[PDB]
Amino acid sequence: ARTVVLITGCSSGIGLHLAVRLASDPSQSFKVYATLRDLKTQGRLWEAARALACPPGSLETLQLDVRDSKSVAAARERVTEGRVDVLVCNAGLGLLGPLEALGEDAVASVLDVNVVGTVRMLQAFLPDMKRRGSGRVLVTGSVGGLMGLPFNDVYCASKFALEGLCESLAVLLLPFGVHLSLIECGPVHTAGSPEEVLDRTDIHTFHRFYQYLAHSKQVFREAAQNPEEVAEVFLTALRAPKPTLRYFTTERFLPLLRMRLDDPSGSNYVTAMHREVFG
Amino acid sequence: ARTVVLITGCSSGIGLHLAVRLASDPSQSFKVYATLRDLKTQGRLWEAARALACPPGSLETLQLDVRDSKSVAAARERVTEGRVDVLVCNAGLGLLGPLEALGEDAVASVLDVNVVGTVRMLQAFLPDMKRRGSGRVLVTGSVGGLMGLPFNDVYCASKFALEGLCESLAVLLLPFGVHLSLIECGPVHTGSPEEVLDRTDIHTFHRFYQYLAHSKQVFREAAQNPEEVAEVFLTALRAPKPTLRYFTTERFLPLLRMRLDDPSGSNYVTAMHREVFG
Repeated sequence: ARTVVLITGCSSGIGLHLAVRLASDPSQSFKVYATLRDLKTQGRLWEAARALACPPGSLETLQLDVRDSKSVAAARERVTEGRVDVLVCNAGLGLLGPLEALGEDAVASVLDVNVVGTVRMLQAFLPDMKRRGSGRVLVTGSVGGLMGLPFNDVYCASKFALEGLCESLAVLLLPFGVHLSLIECGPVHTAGSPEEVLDRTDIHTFHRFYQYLAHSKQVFREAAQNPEEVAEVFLTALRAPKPTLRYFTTERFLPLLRMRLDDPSGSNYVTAMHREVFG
Repeated sequence: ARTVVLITGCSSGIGLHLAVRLASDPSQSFKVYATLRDLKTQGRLWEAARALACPPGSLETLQLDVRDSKSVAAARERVTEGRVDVLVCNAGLGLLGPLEALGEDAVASVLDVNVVGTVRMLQAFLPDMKRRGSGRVLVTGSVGGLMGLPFNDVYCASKFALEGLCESLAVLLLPFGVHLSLIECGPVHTGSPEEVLDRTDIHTFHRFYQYLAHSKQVFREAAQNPEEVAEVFLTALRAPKPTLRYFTTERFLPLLRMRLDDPSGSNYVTAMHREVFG
């Protein structure tokens, strides 16, 4: 029997490369259901699958809207095997800019996808795992879920939310034999405008926004990992006989994380992060 | 010139007691706009204010529903002084139960109130503070925003989210002269079995009973008076160099340390499972 894996958000980046990595593994032990919001974006996926010689029946695509629990329920029912051994919740959205420049619609959508979308997935798939006494849930995390990042207030909110969600569930799921883990990524190199931002906020906040964006570019140049490397961490977690709640894909944000975790008042972190970003 | 304070969720609990504490302060330095979702619930607030002899004009009430940016905007227009010196984001919702037993609208509602509610408030009042170069934001946090609690999966997600929102903002607001702090509270003193059993498995149902039993006992041991919590808001409010996080109690600090000492989460999960379920 193959290990049946369902992965959300497979049109690009981590989900794309994880799907083809598992499907093309020399062992032939994985059957991957790769989900996508829009079927028209599936070409990159199929090209990658072809180039990696994924064997027949190792990779299937499904349409999946994580905002719609009927779409989630229909994806569950397409799993012909009647189980999911590994669930990877990876579909997510970013939102970058001054808080007072963000549309309420955009805030609500980022929450609905990143947080409520993950809830919907766990609601649909955890019951069969709990009754079976087995199953693995892997959640794409971020360094932005571990520490606050300026101009990513709502993004960090959504990723911090997953930390809380997963940790709460993990406490309960321990004796069920169902294992949940976050994969904490730093910057990843994958494949609204500045004018509206400036129109919705003060000229000085915009300058702070520019400075943040310049620091972030430099962080990416020093530290960006690719999706192939991140995929290997998902593999490590899914193979571990006794997985931990968090895996770190990189060691590079650990000095900052220590500053945060060694001063619960948050004073050391806020000053240090302010210095890191704005000099 | 008085310190102008606007507080959300003042019909009871922390918001009520903080409003009356500031309004009745012997210094008389606070002008308090206490806001409530429905003004028809304002009785206990005003009865408390009268029992503490809050002077005329120390306290006003406004209707403010944090779920609606039109209501937030209209409340902002009522602040006659044309500034808020202290914004207290306090209105919040709980949600308790098996994840798979929770309705989608309840989940959406907790996030909308606890997270987007605070976003709405900050969007309305932060711009004037940033361009004045002064202002204090105080936000009601929870031990549930600092560590995951079983059967509070969505509640904890919403309080963790607040932590991330506020921390991100604090980093940016540092040079603008605007200071943001979270007030981390323990529990505060302020569906049928068959229906829950229908929506989950027998083993989860049993763990839920156990968590409810343990929680009853933590509450007797540890629940705080809202007066104490309000007093910690005032401590933070008057701090010369305010920090990001204040704790209202020492009780949960051992569990928190154990969480912070092991980033892998292995120590916390096992320890919290033992605390709750034996």
